[PDB]
Amino acid sequence: VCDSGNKEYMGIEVYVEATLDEPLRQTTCESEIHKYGASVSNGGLNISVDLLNCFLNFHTVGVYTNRDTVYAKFASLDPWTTEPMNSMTHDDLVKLTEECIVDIYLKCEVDKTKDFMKTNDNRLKPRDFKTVPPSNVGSMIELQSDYCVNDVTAYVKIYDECGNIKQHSIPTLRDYFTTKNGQPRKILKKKIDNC
Repeated sequence: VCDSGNKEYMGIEVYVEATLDEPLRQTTCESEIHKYGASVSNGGLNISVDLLNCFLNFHTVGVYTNRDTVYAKFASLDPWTTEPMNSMTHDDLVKLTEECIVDIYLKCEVDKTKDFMKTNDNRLKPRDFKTVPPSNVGSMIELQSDYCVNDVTAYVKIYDECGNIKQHSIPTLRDYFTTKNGQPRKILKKKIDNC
């Protein structure tokens, strides 16, 4: 399956962390996946991600809320057993590395008629996060925020699914965006479930 070499098999993880201007209120949770994109509605925020000239599909959408912050993860899963499969031709991979845009849009949908949520979880500690390497490429993330968001952070990693079979894998593409100033490059490590 891995060279082969007719096609490349890539995976993607997009992480979004958004802190609102007040504690989160009680909401329902909806998520959807469509062609080259996905979105999640939870905690007063709709987070949408669409991939432009990346030729990759998401397979799962996870979301976690803690106090004033929504954490989302959009990711691919096993590339050979999951549909739709994330294989691309070599020209598509060239197009990706030259033109891929991870377009992220936050839209506030806070309903102040609902009570604040009571978080049963501990405050998050440096132990709940992992550091990530710095941005690899040229501003892959294009992120639009909204008025209820005090800070937002996004991270994308696009990687070779054959990286543990091949001796020389396609180099991972990564980008990191934040409105935070003076904070480490960190992402929630706690794995988070679907709605």
